[PDB]
Amino acid sequence: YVNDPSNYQLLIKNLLFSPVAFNPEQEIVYANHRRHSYKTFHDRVRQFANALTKMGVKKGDTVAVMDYDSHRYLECYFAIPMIGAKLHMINVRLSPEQILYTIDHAEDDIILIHEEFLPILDQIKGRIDTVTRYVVLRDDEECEYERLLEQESTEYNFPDFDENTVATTFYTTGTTGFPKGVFFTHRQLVLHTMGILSTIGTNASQGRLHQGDIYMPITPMFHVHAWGLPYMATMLGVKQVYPGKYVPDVLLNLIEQEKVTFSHCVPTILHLLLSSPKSKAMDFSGWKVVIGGAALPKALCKSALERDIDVFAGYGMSETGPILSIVQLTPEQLELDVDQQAEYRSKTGKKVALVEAYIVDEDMNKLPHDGETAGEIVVRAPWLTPNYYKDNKNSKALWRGGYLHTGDVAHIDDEGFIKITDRVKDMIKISGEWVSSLELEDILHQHQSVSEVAVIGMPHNKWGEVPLALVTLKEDAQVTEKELLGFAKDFINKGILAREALLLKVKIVDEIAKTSVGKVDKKELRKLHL
Amino acid sequence: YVNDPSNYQLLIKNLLFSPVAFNPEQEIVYANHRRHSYKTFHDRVRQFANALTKMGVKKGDTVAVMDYDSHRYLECYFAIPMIGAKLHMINVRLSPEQILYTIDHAEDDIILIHEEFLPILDQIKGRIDTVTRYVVLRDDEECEYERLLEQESTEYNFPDFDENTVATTFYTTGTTGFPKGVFFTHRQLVLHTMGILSTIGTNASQGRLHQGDIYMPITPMFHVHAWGLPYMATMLGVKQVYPGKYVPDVLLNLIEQEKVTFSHCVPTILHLLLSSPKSKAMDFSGWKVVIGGAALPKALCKSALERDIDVFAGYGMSETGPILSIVQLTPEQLELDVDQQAEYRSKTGKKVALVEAYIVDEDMNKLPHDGETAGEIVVRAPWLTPNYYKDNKNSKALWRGGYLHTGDVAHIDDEGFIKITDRVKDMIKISGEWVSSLELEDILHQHQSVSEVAVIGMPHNKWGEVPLALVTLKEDAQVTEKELLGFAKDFINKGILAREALLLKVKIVDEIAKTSVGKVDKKELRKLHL
Amino acid sequence: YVNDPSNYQLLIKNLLFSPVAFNPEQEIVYANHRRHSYKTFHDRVRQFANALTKMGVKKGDTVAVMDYDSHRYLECYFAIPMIGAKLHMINVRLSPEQILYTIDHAEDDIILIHEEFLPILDQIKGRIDTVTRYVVLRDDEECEYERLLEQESTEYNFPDFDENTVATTFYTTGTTGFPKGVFFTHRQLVLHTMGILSTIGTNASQGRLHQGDIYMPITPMFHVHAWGLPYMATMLGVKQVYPGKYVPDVLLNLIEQEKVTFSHCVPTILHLLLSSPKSKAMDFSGWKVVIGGAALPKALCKSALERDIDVFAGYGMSETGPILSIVQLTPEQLELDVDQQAEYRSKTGKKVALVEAYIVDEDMNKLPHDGETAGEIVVRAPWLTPNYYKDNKNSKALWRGGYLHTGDVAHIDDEGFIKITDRVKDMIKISGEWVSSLELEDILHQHQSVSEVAVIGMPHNKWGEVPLALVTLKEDAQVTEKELLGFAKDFINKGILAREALLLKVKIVDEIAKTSVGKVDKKELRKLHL
Ligand SMILES: Nc1ncnc2c1ncn2[C@@H]1O[C@H](COP(=O)(O)OP(=O)(O)OP(=O)(O)O)[C@@H](O)[C@H]1O
Ligand SMILES: Nc1ncnc2c1ncn2[C@@H]1O[C@H](COP(=O)(O)OP(=O)(O)OP(=O)(O)O)[C@@H](O)[C@H]1O
Ligand SMILES: Nc1ncnc2c1ncn2[C@@H]1O[C@H](COP(=O)(O)OP(=O)(O)OP(=O)(O)O)[C@@H](O)[C@H]1O
Repeated sequence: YVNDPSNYQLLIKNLLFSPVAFNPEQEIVYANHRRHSYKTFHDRVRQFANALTKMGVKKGDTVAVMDYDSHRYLECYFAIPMIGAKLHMINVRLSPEQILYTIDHAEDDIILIHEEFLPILDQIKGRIDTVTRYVVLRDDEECEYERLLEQESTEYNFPDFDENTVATTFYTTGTTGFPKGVFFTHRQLVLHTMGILSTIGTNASQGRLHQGDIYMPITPMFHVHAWGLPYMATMLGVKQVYPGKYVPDVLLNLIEQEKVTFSHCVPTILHLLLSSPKSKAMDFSGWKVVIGGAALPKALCKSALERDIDVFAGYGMSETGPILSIVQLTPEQLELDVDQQAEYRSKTGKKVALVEAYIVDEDMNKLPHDGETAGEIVVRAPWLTPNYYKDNKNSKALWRGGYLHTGDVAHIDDEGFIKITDRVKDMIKISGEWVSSLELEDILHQHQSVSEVAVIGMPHNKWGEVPLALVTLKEDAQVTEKELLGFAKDFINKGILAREALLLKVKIVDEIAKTSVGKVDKKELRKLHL
Repeated sequence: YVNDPSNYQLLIKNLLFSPVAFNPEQEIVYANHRRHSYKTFHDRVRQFANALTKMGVKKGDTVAVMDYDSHRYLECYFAIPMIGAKLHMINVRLSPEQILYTIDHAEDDIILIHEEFLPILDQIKGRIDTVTRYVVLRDDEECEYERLLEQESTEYNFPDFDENTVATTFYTTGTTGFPKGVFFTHRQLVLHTMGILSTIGTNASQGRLHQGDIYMPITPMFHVHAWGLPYMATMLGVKQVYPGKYVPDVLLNLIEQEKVTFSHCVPTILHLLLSSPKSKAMDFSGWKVVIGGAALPKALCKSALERDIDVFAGYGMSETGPILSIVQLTPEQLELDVDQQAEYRSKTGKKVALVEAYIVDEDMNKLPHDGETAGEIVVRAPWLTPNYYKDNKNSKALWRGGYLHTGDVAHIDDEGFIKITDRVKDMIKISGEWVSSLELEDILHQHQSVSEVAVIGMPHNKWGEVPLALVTLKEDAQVTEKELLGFAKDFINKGILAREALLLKVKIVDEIAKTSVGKVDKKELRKLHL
Repeated sequence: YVNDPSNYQLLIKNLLFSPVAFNPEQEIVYANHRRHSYKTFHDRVRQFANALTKMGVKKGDTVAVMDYDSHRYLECYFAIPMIGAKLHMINVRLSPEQILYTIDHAEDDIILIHEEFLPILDQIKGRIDTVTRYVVLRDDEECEYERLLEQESTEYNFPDFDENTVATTFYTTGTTGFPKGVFFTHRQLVLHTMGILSTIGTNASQGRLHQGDIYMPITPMFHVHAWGLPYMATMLGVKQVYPGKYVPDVLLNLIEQEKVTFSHCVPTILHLLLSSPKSKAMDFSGWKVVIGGAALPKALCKSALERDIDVFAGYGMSETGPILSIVQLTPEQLELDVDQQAEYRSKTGKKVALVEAYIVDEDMNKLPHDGETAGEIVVRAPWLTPNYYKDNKNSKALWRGGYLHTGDVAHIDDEGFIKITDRVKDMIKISGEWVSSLELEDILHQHQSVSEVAVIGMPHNKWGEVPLALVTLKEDAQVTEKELLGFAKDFINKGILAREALLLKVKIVDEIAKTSVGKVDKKELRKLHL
């Protein structure tokens, strides 16, 4: 690659070595395990580049990582792409067969794997063909990664290549029959970092990430680049605490002891942290979790705002950066009380710098932002995957009409607030309308005798795709289908016929099929019952 | 231009229509003249695009602007580049012959000119060949720009082109025999905006620009893109106040009445504002001027910090964005008293996100950042001009060794603070060393009987390029050359022989040649005396 | 595609419409189901092209077929490639998960499927994404293919395209973790047809295919193009009988009634046909089966030659045409008695026209054709797959050293006879030598008390990869491991130490893991026991 120095390329090494701030005595902390400064972190990154080069890793190669959140994962975020290789982030919560599929599909050359994921490997290792080396990672001195790093020099000259070289890849299960692979370039990751820093860095006084913060992730580093936050923290040169495996007591201790002020997580882990007993005597009033990944419920938001936590939501997916929108509150909206707060903070948010985000219908017509007209969200941004790796027909559907299709159904306010209402697939196509299964499920779950409910589409010749319910009861709880029907038929203010209560078809089921991720399997649910 | 929607191009229209924040009721204020909201501003930008298209302006064309800071200049910053044309910003403080040269060199098609610069035009209009239309701008209803805009529609579909299309150009006098033309692309301006927003937006608590600020420029909009601040303010959607022609009373009233909180200026105007009588009864403790363009003196910095002004310096040039470095203070450095503050705040600063900035010697060897070793600053950044327009030999010297040569001589601290010490040309090459003329000039001007001094290089056969002084005395003030020599020879702690006092050669001169910009002409000074 | 008529392209349509012989009253017979002449067959091929075009099938598309051997499969062999589409032949003996994988990997647009394979589909249909139409095939009038064909015209102008356009694809399980996809072009299939017709057509008086023969396949049409024989039969214009689903009574009746004279099959089906009772009163002395796919055993060859059957073997794989070599006997070798005959006829054969076929060692050195030195067979021919579809690392290993690696271990005679001795993977790497597991297995199975044996590689620190046995006993049969050891240790004339009897390690096991194809799983066998 011959480059003229005038033609600036946006590479991840510029992110590491041309930061917003660099303090060589700031520290990276791994749990109660290890602790070292930013000068050691830079040295270790160069050593890791030396070690990878010694193993025969080249510019086009793929190195796969399977570990928890640690300093080693942070070093892989930089060293692998800076040598020109491609970081394949393995989703360890998939089943072994899916994991084997993604390793075969990506064609990894080396696998870095934690010792306590060696049992998943034991049952798929006979079928792996492309992998020449396995490096076992441990939390003590017996780590093979530490031994590899120790015998290398702290010197390395990182190459210059085109900014459009692929940097990372990971696989998303979604709604297809096999996992799909997304990928991003150096330019896209660099631009995601600066775009989000421009958006949440400039907020007047709520929900801002700045150079005085202390960062600790609580959302996996293999999911969406950990929302890109490990890159933005490094760019800001702030203290970074890595908890390892998520255990609520350990997490609460790390927050108290290392004085964490910025995190991301998902509603389940936040509920676990707040409902822990050890959390009752803890000061939380300097902490700023952003909750992405699932809809933040208003009840959880309210419970968190009474502990003085600056909780807010964000939106994104595997195909999109991940960040597309965040909730940011004006000085007047900060004057409201906890209920009007909890309403705003639970929204999907407003779109970030350099994002388009229209709501459209099935034929790609743009719907008004009136506050109630719903449609599918389609986006244009500087950091979207152009297609699925090694895939054509699914890629065409991803980018239909010149926009990226998120698969989520929402309405937008006239002031720009986005409220996701359901999924495109999950929408019931009764008669001629589209009711959301989410609101009906939420109504039914409000019952004092219900633990879970799913809503699916059964058919009808007269009203087409019509609603149906599965309900699961609690300890020694028995409420019939007809009673549930009446309870639902109570409510008012809905569409269709009357307010949609003649097709509820509620059924009580011991269990609802759930994936390995813990999300109810709507595909198998509609396979079994019909 | 055919683009696939996947391939995202970084254009200025995305800056206008994909902001960090958009409030359609936020306002743009022109002095006491006009006031309208952001919704009117977007409408006017589309109208201006319609009007330019009607005049035959095409993608490659050049529109030249000659006005003060106003809303019209802000509209030209967006409309001209968004149609694909090139905005040539005319430096109205140059002499008429230089202005004529730059108009001929750039080959402008249309000229927008304020009525009170029509006398400069009257004497160069006979020699302009390429210009087909002159639009006269006025501060009342008789403006030709307002009439052109009124008869257009508020609708316009802005094209998509390559991100490497040139957006702006302007000319810098510098050290050559004619002005040199620099140019920037859409990608470079967009990246300058996000890089600076990432740097100064994320500061913990001092010197930050955010979405709650009110912006008013006090540095010309034709100089360096006004430090890029008009783009960053628009991106943040904050209130923007344009003062027009700089008069200190009007400026102080605008600060008081519109509640301005962020500005940029140069030391002379700041001294005028602080030394005004009307400024004695004014609250200044929410104002954050950044002083670039010349070295901020410690005495001015101290006088400003006792009025509670958040004053800080920044560094950049016509060839470089303009921003390369800014002073940003840590929470501990904010605990210091006004003297240790005034020391830090007057430094050139630390480099911003995505900037390299080495100090080097004459043969391109990198000098240590020990705190006192000086050398020329050379930089790499995403927003540097690749060459001078229509120029080859000077362009080769600009990028010698694969780095951009700034022409400034500085040392860097081990913590990253840059202190500019002099110019490369102005360095005295006595014997084998390089003394700075700036420190000697500063010493000599400390005298209670001196109004100004210049230091230049006279020659010597024995000590080569040796120092020489020109001094100008005050009202009825007479101090001989020998007395000045003794006064200088007093001081201690310097290099060369003894502490360099045998070649001072001080001469008293009624005047020192000054350019139209007001900067002492070192070239003519060394032409006259030798 | 613009072609000059001078530049002749080798396309499959030339095979159909420029044959060696065309008799429009010759007939295609499907079992006891249907019967029509070659003029109807050409008309139906044009109708099928019309129907496929009406469904939106284009030049690059993929149509997948899942049926038994019938006239419809023969029509798919021509119509799909002649329109420029790609025929994906689905292996219905794979498990449903593998079938689903190959459908996803190939990205089929339409699926033609027989009604009695609809239960495999029912359990993978929820996970198929790319398929827009399913055409159900039946053996009566209710076939959807017949209905589609009836409403089309018998006219169609077939395009001219490049001869290097892909025509067919199918997937082979082999030794990797997922099935691999091979593909062939029009040129390759045409050249395979003429090369084999040149080889076996010109034989003096044994084992020749000519224009007076009657052809009936007994090896699946989805396996290797049915050894390319359906193309060669059509080219010769001979009568073609398709039996449908292989049932020995039906097959014997078809041979007797339609007077079949040329077939291909595998040893198991031939053993079933010869050992049937209905076969005892059948004249077989005009029939010429070629046995490929597995090694033809000498005992089966001898039993077939006493019924006066012209039995001979052939060699090929999914990656190679399939044909690479056939046994062809000289007039002197036809004078030998049934034992010396059965020896020659069971060999792998000699290579066919335009085939290279060297035996090599692990470092790609060419071994002598002395008659006993063994090595891996590597080939060059006009009809080999250049790589695996969507695959890089496995493709590199397929073509290592500039030759295609078959994975089989054989020695070659000085007269050119090839005798395959084992697989490359199955070779035991004891000490420094390579014994074949096949000869040891054959010895052990000779025991009067054994039903099956497998030999695998257990390890040893002293002799490296050393032999091990699994044995299964017959009805109420019990012979210990030590007795088996002694029985084996009897024999003489072998290598290593003594004659290799100290590491036999025989174990009696109720069952030996078998794949869905019925081939013993050596991979799982070495996974379980070690
Ligand atoms: N703030 C939010 N509110 C509501 N839904 C959200 C929010 N953030 C993310 N989501 C949902 O999670 C999706 C993120 O995409 P992702 O890559 O994680 O797919 P996925 O986790 O693999 O889905 P699945 O488990 O079904 O296979 C979004 O498309 C959206 O459906
Ligand atoms: N904070 C600062 N401290 C010291 N010098 C500075 C600072 N900022 C800018 N400068 C000086 O002003 C220069 C900016 O470049 P610029 O485009 O303005 O050239 P110029 O104004 O046309 O020079 P001239 O008047 O001599 O022709 C810098 O190279 C540097 O010399
Ligand atoms: N005449 C023959 N003698 C011995 N072995 C043969 C003969 N013909 C074919 N074979 C074997 O069958 C192989 C043909 O390749 P093929 O495409 O059928 O792989 P496969 O059937 O899918 O193997 P597997 O079941 O293990 O997955 C040859 O490589 C060879 O091992």
